[PDB]
Amino acid sequence: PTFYRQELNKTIWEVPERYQNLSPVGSGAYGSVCAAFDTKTGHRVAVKKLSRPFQSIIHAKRTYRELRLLKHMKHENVIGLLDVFTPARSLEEFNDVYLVTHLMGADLNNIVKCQKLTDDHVQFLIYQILRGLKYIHSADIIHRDLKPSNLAVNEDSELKILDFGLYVATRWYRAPEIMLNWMHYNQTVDIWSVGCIMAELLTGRTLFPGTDHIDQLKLILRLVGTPGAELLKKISSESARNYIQSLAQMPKMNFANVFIGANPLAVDLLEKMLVLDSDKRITAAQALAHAYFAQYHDPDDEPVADPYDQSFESRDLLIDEWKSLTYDEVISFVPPPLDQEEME
Ligand SMILES: Nc1nccc(-c2c(-c3ccc(F)cc3)ncn2C2CCNCC2)n1
Ligand SMILES: [Ca+2]
Ligand SMILES: [Ca+2]
Ligand SMILES: [Ca+2]
Ligand SMILES: [Ca+2]
Ligand SMILES: [Ca+2]
Ligand SMILES: [Cl-]
Ligand SMILES: [Cl-]
Repeated sequence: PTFYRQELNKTIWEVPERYQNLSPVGSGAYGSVCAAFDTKTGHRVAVKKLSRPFQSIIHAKRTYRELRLLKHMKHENVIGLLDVFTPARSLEEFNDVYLVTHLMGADLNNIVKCQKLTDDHVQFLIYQILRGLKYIHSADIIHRDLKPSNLAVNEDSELKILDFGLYVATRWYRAPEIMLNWMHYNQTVDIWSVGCIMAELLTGRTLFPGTDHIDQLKLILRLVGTPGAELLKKISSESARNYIQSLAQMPKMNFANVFIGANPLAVDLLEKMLVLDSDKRITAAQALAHAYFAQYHDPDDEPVADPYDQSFESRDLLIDEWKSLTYDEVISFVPPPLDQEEME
C-alpha cells in the first residue's frame, strides 16, 4: 500500500491511502484516535495511533498486550480489529502501530446526558454491556475500570466495551474492592460498575459521586449498609480496617425507595449487582437471564470466547523481544470478513 502523511493532534500520522478523511475524535488508552473513511469497503472506521509504543518495557509490553487482546476479541459488543498496520517495511524500522475498528461516534455519557431514556432503552444498553462482559469474562479477561466513557455507542445505541484488560480518572464506577485495594477480587468487579452505570441511566444522577476515596466509601455504605467482619478479611491495611470497623453502623437501604418509579425488575437487578460481597454479586451470564432483559435475551446469541492464552503476562522480556512479538502479530493479522453474521 501507498502511505501518506498528515499532521493530526500535533503529530504526523502515516496511514495507507485506503483510509481517508482522518479527523480527530479523542484520546484512547495509550494513544489517540481519528475517524476515517475506509475506501475499500465504504465503511467508517476509527484508527488509534499508539503513543510511543516501544519507549520502555512498560510501553512495549502494553502494546503487545493490547494487540493480542484486540486480535482475540470477536463479539458484537466488544471492540475488535478490522485492521492493524505500520508504515514500517521491516522490524528494524518498526516503531509505530495503528489499530482500526468500526467507528462508534459517541460514548455512553453522550446518550445519558440530554435525554430521559425510556426503560426499554436502558434495558437494551445494559443488556449489551452484560453480553460483552459475559464474553470477555469467559476468556478470563476483566475490565477493572468499566465506566460510561469506556462504552462506545453508535447512532443506533449499539454499544461496545473498550479499554478492558489493560490524567485523573473518575473512580465513581469502580468496584469497592478495586478502589480500596482489597487483597482479592474476581470478574464481578465489573458488575458493580454496571450497577452504578444502570442506576445513573435510570435516575439521571451519579450514584456515588464521592470527592475522595473516603467520601466515596461513605456514600456506598449509606446505600448498601455497613459490612460484616467477614469483609474485613479482604483488606490488608490495619488502619483501613480499623476505620471501617469504627464507622457508625448503617442499615442497607430499600432500593425501591431509592429508585422511586423505576421498573421493579430494574430495582431487583440493581439489588443483585450492588452488593459489597463480590462472591455474592450476580455474574454477567446470570444477569443476562434476569427478567429485566426478557425482551432482548437470546441464549443462542450470547456467546463465550475462545480460550485466550495469557501466559505472556508473567514473563519479563527485553524491549526488542516485545517489539518483535508485536511485529509478528501485526504481520499475521487476518482481517475478518465484512459480513460475519447470519439471520437467526
Ligand atoms: N470513535 C471511536 N470509535 C471506535 C473506537 C474508538 C476508540 C478507541 C479505539 C480502540 C481500538 C481501535 F482499534 C480503534 C479505536 N480507543 C478509544 N476510543 C474512543 C472511545 C470514546 N472516547 C473517544 C475515544 N473511538
Ligand atoms: Ca493484565
Ligand atoms: Ca435474537
Ligand atoms: Ca449477513
Ligand atoms: Ca449491523
Ligand atoms: Ca435461535
Ligand atoms: Cl466515565
Ligand atoms: Cl489495604
